[PDB]
Amino acid sequence: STGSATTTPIDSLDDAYITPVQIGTPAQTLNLDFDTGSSDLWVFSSETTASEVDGQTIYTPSKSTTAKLLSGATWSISYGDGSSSSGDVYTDTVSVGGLTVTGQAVESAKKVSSSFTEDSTIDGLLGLAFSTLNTVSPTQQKTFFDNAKASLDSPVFTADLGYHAPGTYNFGFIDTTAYTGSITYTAVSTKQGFWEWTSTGYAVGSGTFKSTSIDGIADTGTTLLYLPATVVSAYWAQVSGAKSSSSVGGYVFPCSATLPSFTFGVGSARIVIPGDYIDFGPISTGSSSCFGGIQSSAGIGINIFGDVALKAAFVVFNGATTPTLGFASK
Ligand SMILES: Cc1nc(N)sc1Cc1ccc(C#N)cc1
Repeated sequence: STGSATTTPIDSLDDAYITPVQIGTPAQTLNLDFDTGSSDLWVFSSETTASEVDGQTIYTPSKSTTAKLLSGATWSISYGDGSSSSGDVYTDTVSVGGLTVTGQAVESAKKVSSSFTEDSTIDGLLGLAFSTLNTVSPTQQKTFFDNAKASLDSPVFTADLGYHAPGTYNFGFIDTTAYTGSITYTAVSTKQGFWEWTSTGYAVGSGTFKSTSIDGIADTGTTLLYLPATVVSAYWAQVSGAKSSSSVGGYVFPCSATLPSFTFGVGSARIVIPGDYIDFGPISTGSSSCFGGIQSSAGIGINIFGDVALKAAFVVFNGATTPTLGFASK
């Protein structure tokens, strides 16, 4: 089997991407944030504290004839931005782009933190990291991909995120028309439960490539590109007037600047992030100071190839017995 679904930026900055997901019988379609950095499929629901729902579409398990409460199971997750959610667990039928899993754990939120409430465009998350990170207790549950994988034509999914544009998540096949050149595959460590890999280095604009190992994670659920302080300093030094602002929480730059590209290495291959992908717009409405899309990972303890990087590539998440990651230009 295969599935294919369009993924859409939630806003004009590409802060996150939503993909429609059918849950239950009859289907309840929710727009979920596919997150290769976590491993829980959780949704706003009829059980979510009413004051914490503000415009999201909710899953109502009592209206799904295939929903079954998973006895005694709860979940609770925290994300790197300080946000969180928690609740109970149903199993139900879940379909993405024509690919159907029965018995998928659907984590129904009883509580969500303010950032989720305040974002009406995201109805929940669909985790695509390794199932070892799933938070359901006392019996950990499998991700949608893990449940689907044996049925897929090939045990893979691909992320083709758009810059200010629609994109695609495919399951079970590689669309060879969706990229240029070849896909370069690189080794993955699952030791932290992530799609963790080692980039071979970077370049800033038209500058010389610096060969250096940068271990980080391919994370569709993180907006920005978080890299070591030395690398990030080298990037922003090429932007006149850019500064690291303690009050804002990272590098900012004059909105009138033209940003250089940023290149990262995948083996001998190179993925070029155009400068405008690094512009996250005014720090507050009407400001002429803009937020940068490349930020230091020093405070977070891991490098993160988030959407800024991934949307410059066609990315293969290869879930073969030994997982690998593939990157192609597009
Ligand atoms: C921080 C984080 N990192 C992940 N890999 S998920 C996640 C939680 C999250 C989900 C949606 C949005 C938006 N808009 C922002 C943060």
